[PDB]
Amino acid sequence: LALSLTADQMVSALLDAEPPILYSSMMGLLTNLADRELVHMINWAKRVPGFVDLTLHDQVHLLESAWLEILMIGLVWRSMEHPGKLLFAPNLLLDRNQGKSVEGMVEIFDMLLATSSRFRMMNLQGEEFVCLKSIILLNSGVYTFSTLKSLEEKDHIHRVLDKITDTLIHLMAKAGLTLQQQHQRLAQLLLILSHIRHMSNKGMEHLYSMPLYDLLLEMLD
Amino acid sequence: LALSLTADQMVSALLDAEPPILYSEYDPSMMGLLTNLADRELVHMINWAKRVPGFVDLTLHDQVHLLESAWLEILMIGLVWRSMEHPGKLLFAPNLLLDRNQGKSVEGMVEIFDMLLATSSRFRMMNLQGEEFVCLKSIILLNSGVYTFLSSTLKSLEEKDHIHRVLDKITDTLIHLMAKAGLTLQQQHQRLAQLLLILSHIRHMSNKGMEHLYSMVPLYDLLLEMLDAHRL
Ligand SMILES: O=C(c1ccc(OCCN2CCCC2)cc1)c1c(-c2ccc(O)cc2)sc2cc(O)ccc12
Ligand SMILES: O=C(c1ccc(OCCN2CCCC2)cc1)c1c(-c2ccc(O)cc2)sc2cc(O)ccc12
Repeated sequence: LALSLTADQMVSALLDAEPPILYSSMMGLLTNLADRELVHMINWAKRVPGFVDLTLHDQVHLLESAWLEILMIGLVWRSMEHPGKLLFAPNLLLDRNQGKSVEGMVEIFDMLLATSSRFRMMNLQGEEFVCLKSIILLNSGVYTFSTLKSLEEKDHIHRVLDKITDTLIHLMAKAGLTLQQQHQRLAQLLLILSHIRHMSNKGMEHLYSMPLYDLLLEMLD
Repeated sequence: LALSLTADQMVSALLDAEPPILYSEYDPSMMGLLTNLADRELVHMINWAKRVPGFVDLTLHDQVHLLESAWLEILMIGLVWRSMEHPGKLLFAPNLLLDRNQGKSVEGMVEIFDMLLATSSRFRMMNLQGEEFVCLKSIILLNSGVYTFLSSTLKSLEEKDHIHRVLDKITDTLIHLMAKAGLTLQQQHQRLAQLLLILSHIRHMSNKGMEHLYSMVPLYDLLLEMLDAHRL
C-alpha cells in the first residue's frame, strides 16, 4: 500500500515507473509522438502508488484532466540542458523559430521554454521531478470528480498527495537545505504546477482549434 | 522594505489591504449584473494590489502584467471565500446569492459554477483561515503572470528576483501561522502543499472563465490607465 511506503520507497517506486523517451508536417509528427507517449503514460500511471486503488472511472477522469500537463512537464524536464530549445524527442529538437512555423504555438512554446529555464535555475533534481509529475496526476482532475464513493476516493488521493509532500521534503532535507529553505522550495515547485496547468489549458484550446474518455478507458481496463 | 517585514506585520498589512464587499446594482440580464459588479471590484482590486507589500516597488509595466494575468483568479478566490458559509450557493454580492439553477440559465456557466462551488467546499472542509486566505490571494497576484515576462534584461531579472523573494516571505508567513496554530512540522508542510495545489485549480477556473467570457479598450490599457496615477 502507498500509505505505508517510506520516503525512499516512494522515490524508488516512482523512479522505476518512469516511462521511456520516445523518438519521432510538424503537427503530424508531434501528434504521432504524443499518441505513442500516451500509451506509456497509462502504464506509468498504473505504477504511481495509490493510483490503481481508485475506481476505473476516477482513473480515467484523472488522466483525462492531466495528460497534457504530464506530456509538458516531461517535455520541460528533457529540455533543461538545451537552452532556447524544446526536446520533443532526441531526434526532434525545436527552437522558437520552428515553433513560429505553426499557427498559435509560439506563445506556449515561449511559456514551455521559460518553464525549462526555471527548472534549470532551481537545479530541479530527478527525484523531485518524479514527485511533481505524480502530484499532477493525482491533483489535476480531483476537484472536478457529493456521493459516498467520491468521499472515499478524495480522501485516498489527499493521503497519497500528503505522502508525496513528505517525500519531497525528505529529499530536500537529505540534500541539506534548512527547514526554511525546504518550505520555500516546496512552495516554489508547487507554484510551478500552476503555470503547467495554464500551459495545458492554452495547449488544449490551440489543439481544439485545428472521445478521449473512451480511449483512456480502453487503455486502462 | 517589504522583505524586512515580520510574519505578523506581513499578515497585518494583508488584512488591512482587503477590499470592500460590493453590492450588485439593480432595482429590486444576469450577465449584465455580474459584469457591472466585476468591473466595479476591479477598481478596488488595484487599490488592494498597491497595498500588497513589494508590489509597488515593481515597474508600472510589470504591475499591469501581473494584474492582467491574475484579475479573474482574484475575483474567483474572493467569491469562493465569501461563499464558504453558503453550501450550494455562490455569494457574488450580499444581494446576489446564486444557486447552480441560476448559473445554468447563463449559457456555458454551469461547469465553472460547479468548480467554484467545489472550491468553496474544499476551503470550508480545510478550515481555511482569513490569514491564510489573504496570503493565498497575494501569492496569486505575484505568481500568476511571473513566467510570462517578455524581457530577459537586467531590470527584468531584478524584478523577478524581487518577486521571488516576496513569494518566499509569504511562504514563511504561511508556515509561521501553521506553527502558531500548533501543527507539527510534517502537518505544516502538508497543509502548505494542500493550499498551494488549490491555486492550480483556481488557475484552471480562471482559464475556463476567460474562454467563457470571450465567448460572451484592451484590458492591458484599462489597468494601465488605473494604476498610472498622477500626483496632482
Ligand atoms: O505538439 C504537441 C501535441 C500534439 C498533438 C497532441 O495530441 C493529439 C491528440 N491525441 C489524441 C488523444 C491523445 C492526444 C498532443 C500534443 C505537444 C505539445 C504542445 C506544445 C504547444 C502547443 O501549443 C500545443 C501542444 S507539448 C508535447 C510534449 C510531448 O512529449 C509530445 C507532444 C507535445
Ligand atoms: O460572472 C462573472 C464575471 C462577469 C464579467 C466579468 O468581466 C466582464 C468584462 N470586464 C471588462 C474589464 C474586466 C472585466 C468578470 C466576471 C464572475 C465569475 C465567473 C463565473 C463563472 C464563469 O463561467 C465566468 C465568470 S466569478 C466572479 C467573481 C466576482 O467577484 C464578480 C464576478 C464574477
